Amino acid sequence: GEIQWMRPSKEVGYPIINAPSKTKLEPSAFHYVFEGVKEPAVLTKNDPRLKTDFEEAIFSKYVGNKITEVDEYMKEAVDHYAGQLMSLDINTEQMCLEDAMYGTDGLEALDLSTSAGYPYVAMGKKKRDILNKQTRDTKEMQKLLDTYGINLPLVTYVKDELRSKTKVEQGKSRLIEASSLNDSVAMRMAFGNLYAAFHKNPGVITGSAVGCDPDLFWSKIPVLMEEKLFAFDYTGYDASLSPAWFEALKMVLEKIGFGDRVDYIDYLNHSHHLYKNKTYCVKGGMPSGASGTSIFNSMINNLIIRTLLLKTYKGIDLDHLKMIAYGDDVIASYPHEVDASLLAQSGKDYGLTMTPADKSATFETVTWENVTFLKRFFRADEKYPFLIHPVMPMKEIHESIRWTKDPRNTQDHVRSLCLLAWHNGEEEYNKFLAKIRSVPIGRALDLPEYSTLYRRWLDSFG
RNA sequence: GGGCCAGGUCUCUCUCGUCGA
RNA sequence: CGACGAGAGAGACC
Repeated sequence: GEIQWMRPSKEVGYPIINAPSKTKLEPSAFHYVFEGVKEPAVLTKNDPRLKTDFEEAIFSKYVGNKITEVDEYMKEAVDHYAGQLMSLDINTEQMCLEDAMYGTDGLEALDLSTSAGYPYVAMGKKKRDILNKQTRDTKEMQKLLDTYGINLPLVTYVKDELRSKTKVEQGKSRLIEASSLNDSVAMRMAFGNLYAAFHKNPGVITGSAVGCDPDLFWSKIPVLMEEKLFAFDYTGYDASLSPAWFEALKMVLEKIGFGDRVDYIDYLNHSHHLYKNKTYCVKGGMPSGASGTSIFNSMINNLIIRTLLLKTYKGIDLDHLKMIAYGDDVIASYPHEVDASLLAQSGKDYGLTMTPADKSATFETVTWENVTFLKRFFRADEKYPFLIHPVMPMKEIHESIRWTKDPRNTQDHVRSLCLLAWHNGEEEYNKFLAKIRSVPIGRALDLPEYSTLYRRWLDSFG
């Protein structure tokens, strides 16, 4: 991905966007009870914790493109992957407008608590003003399609989130591209039946995790995996993706029957952006919050691993590759050990910057003891070894609890962390309930015991 | 609430129900 | 006990 040009949105006639200036995150009643080192991400240039120039930093993720042409490995990569997907018999029909707005089986209705994007943002208009779940009226939206059409600009916002010290100082905040209400709808009409099929079939056919519930699914994953595992992290995955990869994705969509819509993918590759007082074009790089970003990032992720294995390990039977991706995250198996250090080198020639898994120092062998997925570990239950605990380390749970976006919700917030935390096992869990209760607000909460959660978990296989 | 923020998945909580044994 | 509808509110993850 590469910024093609930038300039004052007034030079062009685009309005300014009101970006918020201060975080919703504040220290919580538990801020001093636990240990943490994360703070709210930098949101603006004036932020005193900056150790460099903000806009320089936030936009630095676009490293540039590596390749414009789809290689022969990619082409095969495509063929194989499209092959898998064909086995799902995926409905290729356009989705009806009423469903793309208000939802249907396998696809959730649009969120009316979020923005409608450009141009509606600027008129001060809102999603609730065009959609009505009660009537499920489509007539008004249709006119807005007729009016403003599609391929509208993405409105770019800073992600408001807990981030590590250096990343705070270094100003490396994450970005969010706000899809036009018009484009989400066109996308859903074009690909809704695609999205729903993925939502319905998380696993090793789709190669996607979207739609899994880690509490139940963790126990199914080892069963689907081949004998040996490999894995790695990506650097700035989204903003590295070279336009070649989009062309590959388009090929997959033709090959599985979505040939006419492969144009929509073009708007994701060559996008135009509003950001406060500025405006810019980007070539390459998946836009953070466009319709289908989870699905397409996973699909391209499926093509990358197939490609890299080919231009590295000749005579690899991609039929015995078993992977699951959530966007850039991935867990992958094969019958013989494979060398992430080796695939990492290949990746370089594709604009992909691939580091060792679990932020490790040097490349290492992945086992069921040290593999992570969606930030969880795998630990077999001590009494039912075919049941696998998704294990969120306490460390990340400690970080979360030390802040809040509204103390009014302190009970829900903490209750929700227990559901993650108890998989560390009774000892650490009761020590966690102890620390919560070591302050008065702690003791005002209704919290569940290990015995209760362990019971409910065991019962959900049933 | 603190001063106008995307696309999603899963989970939990409150209120109202449809079909269902 | 079993899907799912809407109205809310939140948490984690990508």
